[PDB]
Amino acid sequence: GSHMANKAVNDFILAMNYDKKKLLTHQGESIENRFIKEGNQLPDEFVVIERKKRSLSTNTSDISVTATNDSRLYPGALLVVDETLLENNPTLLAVDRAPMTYSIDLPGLASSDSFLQVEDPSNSSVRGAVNDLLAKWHQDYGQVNNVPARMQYEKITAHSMEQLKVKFGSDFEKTGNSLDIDFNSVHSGEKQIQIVNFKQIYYTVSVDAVKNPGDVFQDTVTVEDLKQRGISAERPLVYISSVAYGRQVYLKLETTSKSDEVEAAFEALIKGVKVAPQTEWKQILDNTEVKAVILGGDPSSGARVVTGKVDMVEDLIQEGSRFTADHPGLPISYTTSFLRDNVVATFQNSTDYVETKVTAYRNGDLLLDHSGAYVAQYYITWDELSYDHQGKEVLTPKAWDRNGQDLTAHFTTSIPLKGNVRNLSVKIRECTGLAWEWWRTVYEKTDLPLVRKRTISIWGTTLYPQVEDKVEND
Repeated sequence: GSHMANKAVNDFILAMNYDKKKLLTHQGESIENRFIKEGNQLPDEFVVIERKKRSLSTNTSDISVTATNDSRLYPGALLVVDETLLENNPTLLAVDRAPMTYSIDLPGLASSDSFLQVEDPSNSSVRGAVNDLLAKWHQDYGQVNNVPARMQYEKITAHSMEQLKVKFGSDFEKTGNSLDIDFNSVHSGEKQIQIVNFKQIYYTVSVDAVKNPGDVFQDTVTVEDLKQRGISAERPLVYISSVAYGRQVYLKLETTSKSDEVEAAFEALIKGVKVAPQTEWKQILDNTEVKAVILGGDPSSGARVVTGKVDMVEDLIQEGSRFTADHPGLPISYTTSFLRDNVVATFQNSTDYVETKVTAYRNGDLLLDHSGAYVAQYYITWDELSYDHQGKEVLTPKAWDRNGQDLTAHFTTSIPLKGNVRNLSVKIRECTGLAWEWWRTVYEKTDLPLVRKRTISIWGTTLYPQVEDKVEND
């Protein structure tokens, strides 16, 4: 080989000066500052909506991969540092490449056989070498022993698609396509959506550090071949220094409860909490549907998109949990170091998103039973809560349109009361039929708690009226 060509290439790369942080900075969406407080009425409940500005920013050397069959993502590959790397759509610098040895971490292997030497690094060559050793490890230790996988849990509330790609990588968009996340329904304040990512790592494959940038090419590669491909200081080289292989699950939790503890119940499901027969957690969990994308779940190297109830969550967690080398698994994350100095490439990703949090107030009924031997009058008032879009509480006075009207037994009515009713007050008086005290208050309460039904029953006589206030808050 022509030593002088490999000498020039090597100096060409060591001479590259560039700002690492600017090349790896990815900014998503800028949005004008926001704040809304919107009450919305629904058939059985009144919902208070909040919408604010937040931003998610992550410094990440770990690149997650959705891609089932990408040939560019093998350990030791050379990727170009440009805008397509930021989107996990890397330009592959495919030239004549020097041999490389990898180190693989699997249980109960001699560390000499933890090394795999490849003549010509390519996705075809490394998987071919890794599979050769997985087959031997499987018979001596895989089928023979019980090896757990390394599990990892990341969760986040779904608010925007750009916000999800900051959390889960720019490639998340494809996986998001399948999960049929609908943010319109989240912004409408009606639904709450969590996204869960599950990794089960079977093994990692890594390369030693590179002592000279020229060490990765054969002597045939020339500086002009690199310049021919647009390689320069503005557009420099990086190499994949480790790849995690295994199985992973992207999972959507979609529900219509607006409860405080939707997050707590969702957390409880992920932790494996044996949730209790009539919590509110179980009420919302039995109104939650689950969509899941599964990568590398079975001997078939492919992607499964499934729909089901939350009972499906325990079973998806568990099938990949144990690693025999029956299945090689697929690349689930990888790391890149600069060729020039082996510094790890760390991406600074950020975006603005509209955060929508939500409150619910259930609607109530007020039942009135008048079976008394007297004319009775009801005085029922309340306030209905609304928000000026500045954002403060506004109370508007309301009254029952039958207030002050003489009522006789047997009277029965039901007054529906929306979830925005505040300060319910109720006064019942009855005619005694004699001067000096003609009306006699039978019942008077202020600021009654908004409750699902309330039954106020009056009976008895003009001189001896009785009252019953019955409540059943569920």
